[PDB]
Amino acid sequence: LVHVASVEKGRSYEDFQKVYNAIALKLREDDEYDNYIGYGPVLVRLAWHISGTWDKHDNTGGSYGGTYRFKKEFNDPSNAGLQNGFKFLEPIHKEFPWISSGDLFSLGGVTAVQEMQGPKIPWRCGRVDTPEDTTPDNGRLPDADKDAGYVRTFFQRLNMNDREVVALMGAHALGKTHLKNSGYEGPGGAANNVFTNEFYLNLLNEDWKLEKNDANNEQWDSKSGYMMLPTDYSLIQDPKYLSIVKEYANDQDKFFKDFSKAFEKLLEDGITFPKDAPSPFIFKTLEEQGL
Ligand code: HEM
Repeated sequence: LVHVASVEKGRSYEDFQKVYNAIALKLREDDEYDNYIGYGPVLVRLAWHISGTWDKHDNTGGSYGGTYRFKKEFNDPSNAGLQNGFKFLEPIHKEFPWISSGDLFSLGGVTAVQEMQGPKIPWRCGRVDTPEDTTPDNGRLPDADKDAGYVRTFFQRLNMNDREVVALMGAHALGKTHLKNSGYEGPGGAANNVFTNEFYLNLLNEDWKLEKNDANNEQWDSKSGYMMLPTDYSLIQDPKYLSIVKEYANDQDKFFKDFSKAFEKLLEDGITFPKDAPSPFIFKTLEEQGL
């Protein structure tokens, strides 16, 4: 496969900035979801799960085809709970029927991070919806019950190296795990709907205790009321990953700069951009626009 980026016919920066402004205004408004966490966390988890099916060996999966819209990917056990992020974005797709599904699912993630006080993420338009038979089979998304060796081997299929993997995993400060979705339960820190380096600081400063939860799965619990997954806890058990965790814990700006670069790379894997294509757009936040 080659997947060439094609701009939605006739659309420019200001059209996309209107879809972003509409996702951000609805984030402001539906602030009660999941005990007042808001939809920001499930929207960046939707943007990474539609991108994480990519396989570098044959160019299949990835964000291009917007295939989550199909039953097979939608009903994938690893995608339980993302139906909430889909339902949120659906009125917005009726308001802007011209934007592709992959472009909308991925911009939902960019909007959520920037509106949660994260770094600016450059975003590129051009994904094209593809047929139901291009939909990737289930089982390409990662297990939580595993170690640092599995994590490194997994992220190599998306050719993400160590620093990219540690920066990307910093998004687990956001939101929480839910027992009925994944068999895990609990938050990862205090500020779980503001984007900060808190995941790293909690992983270095809490007194973590291994326990089984109500689903019979193990997780790392702390006195404070926080939890970490086995794969999260892996980042301080591996010596290469641990020097990077310490770097981000001492420097949130370096974390922002590296998360920005890696999240964009994750959203654009498997897509060729012609050089006639527009440069990546930097969207303004509501606040920047006075809205
Ligand atoms: C080895 C990698 C990863 C594994 C095994 C993993 C696993 C999980 C699991 C089990 C949950 C809880 C789901 C639930 O019960 O609702 C979760 C939540 C979440 N994940 Fe990951 N994750 C990984 C990588 C990432 C990456 C790379 C991102 C983002 C760049 C990400 C973002 C999120 C977000 C934001 C949540 C919170 C969702 C919410 O509050 O509803 N994860 N993850």
